[PDB]
Order: sequence, then C-alpha cells, then structure tokens
Amino acid sequence: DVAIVKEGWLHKRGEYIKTWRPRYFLLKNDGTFIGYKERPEAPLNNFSVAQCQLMKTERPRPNTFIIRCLQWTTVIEATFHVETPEEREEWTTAIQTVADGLKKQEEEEMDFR
Repeated sequence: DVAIVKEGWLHKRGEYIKTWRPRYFLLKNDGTFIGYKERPEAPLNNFSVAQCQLMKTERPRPNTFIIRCLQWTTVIEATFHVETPEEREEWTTAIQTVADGLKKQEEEEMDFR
C-alpha cells in the first residue's frame, strides 16, 4: 500500500556543483523520495528517507532544509530550498512523519527479539 504522501518542486543544491536547480520530487509513505528533471524518464534523484535527520538553515538561502542520512561509512546529504518558511515546514513535517512511521516499524521488528 505504498502511496505518494507529498509532491512538488524543490530547489535542490547539487552535491557536485553546489549550484541550485529545480527538481520535481515525490515522497512516498514507505520512505521513497524520488526527484525528476521534469514533472512526470528515469529520475535524477532516488533515495530513502528512512533513518534521516532533518535540519533547517537560512544560509546561503533562506528556507533551506537538509536531509542527512548515515549509511555505513558515508554521510548522504540532500539540500533543498523553497520560497517560504511555511512550505519548508510542510515538507519537513511530511518527511519527518514518514521517517517516524518507518522508525516505529523498525522498533517493532528489532526490539526484544
């Protein structure tokens, strides 16, 4: 029963270039977070938000949020900008709710085996 939770345009900072480009992202309730060059082609970005930490910053762009994940030895970061703080709150709340549901599932599978 995997379904889209939230979708929309985000300004994503490149991990390589560090410039900002618009990407159309869809978040699903299983943690899938997929980003396209055009509103729906293979996606340009594809990663799970399970076990992510969300951070907010105002520099260099206001209304920035960062999704940070620790996987083996690597830190994955994804940096996004939206035009208003309200939109940032909408995205970070949606991502956090999905991540929290996945964490509950993880606890039910891993605790007291």
